[PDB]
Amino acid sequence: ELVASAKAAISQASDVAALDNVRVEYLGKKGHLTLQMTTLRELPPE
Repeated sequence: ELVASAKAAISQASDVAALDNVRVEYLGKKGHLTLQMTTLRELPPE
């Protein structure tokens, strides 16, 4: 969940990539994984 649901919408979007628009999914997905890494300000510090 989420950890793999975001990667499921990432690799599937990079499957039907006609031209070299792999860089465009590189933008939104690595932006999602750079933004959903901001949730590391919670959780136990252990």
